[PDB]
Amino acid sequence: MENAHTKTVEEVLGHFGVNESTGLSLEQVKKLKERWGSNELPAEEGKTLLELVIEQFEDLLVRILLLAACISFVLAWFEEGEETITAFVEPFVILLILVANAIVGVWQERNAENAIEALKEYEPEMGKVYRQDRKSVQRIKAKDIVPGDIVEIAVGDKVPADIRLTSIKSTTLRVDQSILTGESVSVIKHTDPVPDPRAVNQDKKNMLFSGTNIAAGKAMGVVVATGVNTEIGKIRDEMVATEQERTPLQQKLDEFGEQLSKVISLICIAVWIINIGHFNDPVHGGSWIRGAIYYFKIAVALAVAAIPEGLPAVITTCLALGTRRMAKKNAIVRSLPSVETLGCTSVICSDKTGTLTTNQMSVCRMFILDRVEGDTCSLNEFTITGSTYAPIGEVHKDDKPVNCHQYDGLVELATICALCNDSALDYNEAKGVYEKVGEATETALTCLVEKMNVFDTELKGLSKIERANACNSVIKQLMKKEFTLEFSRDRKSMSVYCTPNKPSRTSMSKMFVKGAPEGVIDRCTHIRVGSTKVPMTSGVKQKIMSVIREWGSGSDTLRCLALATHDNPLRREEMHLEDSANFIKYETNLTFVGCVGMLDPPRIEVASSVKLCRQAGIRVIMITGDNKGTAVAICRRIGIFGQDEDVTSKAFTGREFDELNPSAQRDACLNARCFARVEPSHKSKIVEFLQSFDEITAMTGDGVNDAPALKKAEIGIAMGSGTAVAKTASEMVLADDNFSTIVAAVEEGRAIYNNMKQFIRYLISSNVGEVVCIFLTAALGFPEALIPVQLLWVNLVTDGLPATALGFNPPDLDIMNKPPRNPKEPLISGWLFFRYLAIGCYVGAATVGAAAWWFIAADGGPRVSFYQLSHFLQCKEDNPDFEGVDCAIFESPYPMTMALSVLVTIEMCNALNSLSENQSLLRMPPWENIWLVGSICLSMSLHFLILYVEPLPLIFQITPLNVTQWLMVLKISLPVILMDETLKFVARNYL
Ligand SMILES: Nc1ncnc2c1ncn2[C@@H]1O[C@H](COP(=O)(O)OP(=O)(O)OP(=O)(O)O)[C@@H](O)[C@H]1O
Ligand SMILES: [K+]
Repeated sequence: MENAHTKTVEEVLGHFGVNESTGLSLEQVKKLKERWGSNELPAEEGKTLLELVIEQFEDLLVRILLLAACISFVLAWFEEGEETITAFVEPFVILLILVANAIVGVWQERNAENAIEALKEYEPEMGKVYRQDRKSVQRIKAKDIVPGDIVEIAVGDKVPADIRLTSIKSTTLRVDQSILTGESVSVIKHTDPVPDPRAVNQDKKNMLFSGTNIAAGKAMGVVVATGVNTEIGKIRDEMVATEQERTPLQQKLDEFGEQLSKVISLICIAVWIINIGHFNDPVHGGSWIRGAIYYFKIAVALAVAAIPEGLPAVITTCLALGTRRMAKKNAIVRSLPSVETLGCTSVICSDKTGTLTTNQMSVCRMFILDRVEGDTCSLNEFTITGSTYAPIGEVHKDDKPVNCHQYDGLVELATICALCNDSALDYNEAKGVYEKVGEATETALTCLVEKMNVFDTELKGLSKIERANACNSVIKQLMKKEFTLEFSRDRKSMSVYCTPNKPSRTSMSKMFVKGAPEGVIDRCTHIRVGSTKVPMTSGVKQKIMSVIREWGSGSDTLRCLALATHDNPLRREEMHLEDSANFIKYETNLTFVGCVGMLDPPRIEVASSVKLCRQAGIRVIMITGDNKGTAVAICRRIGIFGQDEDVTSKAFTGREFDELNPSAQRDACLNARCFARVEPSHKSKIVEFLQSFDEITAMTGDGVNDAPALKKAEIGIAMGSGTAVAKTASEMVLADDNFSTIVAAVEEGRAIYNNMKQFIRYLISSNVGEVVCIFLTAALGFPEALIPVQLLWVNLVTDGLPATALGFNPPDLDIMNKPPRNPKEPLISGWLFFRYLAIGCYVGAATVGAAAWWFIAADGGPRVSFYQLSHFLQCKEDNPDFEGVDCAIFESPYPMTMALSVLVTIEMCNALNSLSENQSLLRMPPWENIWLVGSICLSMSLHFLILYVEPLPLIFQITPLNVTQWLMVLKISLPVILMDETLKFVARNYL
């Protein structure tokens, strides 16, 4: 469509031929599925191989390998000599690094682009559509939405597509369009046409723009634009290009890469310097003037020896596969940096309802007025059985069954519960259970109405489906809900305006109210006794609150609601419904009717999870909107407070906290474990205090008003069943809403980072050894032990596999017995630095000695001397000192094979060392991580197949050595296990 905002609801519906009540059909969606494509934005993969090679700016070093060979081909034509077979073999070494560097960039990075998407794949963008599959609403993927679909939306929902509104269910619908327009205030919507065709998005008030979200209200509409056709889509410019802050770990790694890259010069400076064009030198020396390649090949070998080329691939694979493991544990990670932060968590601020509790609610208690004896009063108290959402149970008074219809107060009680309610029961025929639609708290009220049956409706002979709403339906037939004043967290109550269907001759409209007992009862000027109405006296008000306090603070820890009605409400025309802040003014002069209290038991594993946090040095703070008596009692039942613990300074209502002096407010955020009857402003305020203590805080939230605190906290954690707005503002989502999942995610974050410390200290260690190996060769003068072609293959394959498997090491048994990790924790400590040198110098010497062992001493090697080797460059037929000796053997695949096979076996040994940080292998056998053992074999087999498959050993300049020569490799390799084990023992039983 063109002008959808200008067209009428009937006109836009017509343009797609769709019914508002049944939506599109099965084939009609198929028809539009081919025309419009999905609702997805075509992020360009580009599959750009040709231009990825053009980008590839990562390795500066090996790019400098490109420059000396490329322009120098001027020499290839003018080359002085007849050499043919030995001519073009060497240039393959220089060029192959270039071709392979394309693979280093491409294969590793595209897998990272897939990682970011893999996080979204576990919880796909949803949207509520109406189609001919079901008469009720249907929840499908947002991408499966096509223009013409009927979409339903409510507070917290992300608008899945550009939508022309059709009907608004609440009194008002407000949308936060801040992502699309610059408007920071929610905009009010309607269903009328906007006749101006050139109107701006700010003025197209009958439209819902994709990417925006609903601040308040509920409504329906028809989709107009999807994909690129979306108002936001066409633009796709306001975006930055993946603008993110380096993690404290990647920074340390980037920093360690930038400091040492300058240290490359320290060794490189020492080499080039030499020429030092001799300012007093003879005229004729037989100088070898073609020597402008010696310092060049070494600098390239240094770079390949100093850079952990395999590190980013191992990191990306570790996080991604770790995240999936977390997602399996119902912790869905939206941001990869959060996994590092997660391990540092020092405070968890957890919501109570549904997170610490099970959110399976049932009303087991209720009361109404009985008699008013002057200033005192008696109550009719009742119990109610059945704890599920099944509409089956009995109502008792003094354990005797009762007819609820007899009590006029119970008839009103049930009426308020039926009417001031947005929820329903639904019988799941497949699972054979009753399920809730909407809030648990409200559905409990729904389920209560069925059990009360206050009009004595015949229920025998109704299906399971009919029994779900039957008594609720009866009350709705008598009393019509015209509009509702929605629940708000500031007044903590809700009201609905209702009128009888039968013309009454008298006003007879009412407002039925339910809410937190403290506030609602404060706004009651009268009490209902049966059908009579008498003024509320403080003696009566004290009685009501005492019982309510007793229900909430008992062992059942009842979530309580007070119920009341306004007998003389204002007319709809006299109320301003655009703002919830006005609603408390309209809910006053109320008549108190009764209270209910409902089970919401603690989760079973939460107590242990709270103990685990204590062991791990993680403070736990309960945060709730519920009553302080209820909150504290749960805190005792799950162990946040002791059974007998004095909580007078450890627990606060939002108001109490607000009334504290700043000094006392600071103490509260230091010592308090329970904040009750809070408003969304308190979470942010709490986070601000926690940050001033340098705490790293995990905060939970589900609602639109939780977004600021979720963003402000170091780890925002959104409920899986909560709003989309909250999820977008958070670093993690609890798929099951469970507090325990927070703790399990923290444990995983602690474990994943520990494994990363290993394969970082492991891959860097191999580089540290490779550097002193090249240094040993330059300083001791010896021939080339290892070539950059071997280092690259080792750092990508030989070291590549065990590093990844290192990411899968089992966590320490005490991993949750240690305090939170400081985010400023050094990646390598003083003693750990000694571990670098002790290992680095080992494999450095172990590879040079191995290459010089086959040379100087062996049965089957030529047996030169030290001076013959140190000066190998002087091996010429004219040098008096090189006399009766051959120069051909100085370049041989055998000594390099000894050095490489030693380097390989060393790393396979060092990998097993890296199974744990300080734990000896005797108690941490290599099979503790099976993937690690299988990693050694797959790489070693990759090292055998690099010899006995003819094309491989030729380009690698290696030859398979003898069985006798292979044993010498083990003689110098295995002892690295002994040295490292000694270095483990020393810290353990000494440091
Ligand atoms: N649908 C509702 N209608 C009326 N009153 C409600 C409704 N839902 C909750 N309330 C009440 O007012 C209080 C405010 O609820 P709020 O959402 O802020 O916290 P909570 O519902 O107790 O959950 P949490 O433990 O996550 O804070 C509740 O404790 C309850 O007494
Ligand atoms: K945050």
